[PDB]
Amino acid sequence: KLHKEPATLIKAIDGDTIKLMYKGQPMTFRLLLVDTPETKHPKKGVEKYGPEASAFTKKMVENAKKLEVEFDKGQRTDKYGRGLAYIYADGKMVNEALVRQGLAKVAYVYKPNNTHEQHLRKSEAQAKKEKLNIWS
Repeated sequence: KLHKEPATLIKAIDGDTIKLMYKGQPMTFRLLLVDTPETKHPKKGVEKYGPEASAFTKKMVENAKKLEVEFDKGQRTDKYGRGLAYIYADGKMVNEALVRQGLAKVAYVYKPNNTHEQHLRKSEAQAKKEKLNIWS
């Protein structure tokens, strides 16, 4: 069973990356199971819907009363030292919110970190059907 722990925002970096204070330390978190268009791409730098995905994540986390992080059942850090988590703003999953608005695709999934994969894919299927943003 997954559980939520509190965290405090330090800074939103991108649509899918955030700096948070977690168990008293600054740490970078990457949102599990989602890919957002980048504003900080090695190669291309700024891609389409990049600034929109980024502003949507930032507003959601900046205006929340409570942020929580939920680790999955697999590895909790990627090879860059970023935490791999589902982030919740006032009880609403930010990973899902993005996918539901057509501002993120469901990523390539690495078992065992795939607990919310079906739920995310259902939201993605709805944003495609509605032709939102990325899907327009």
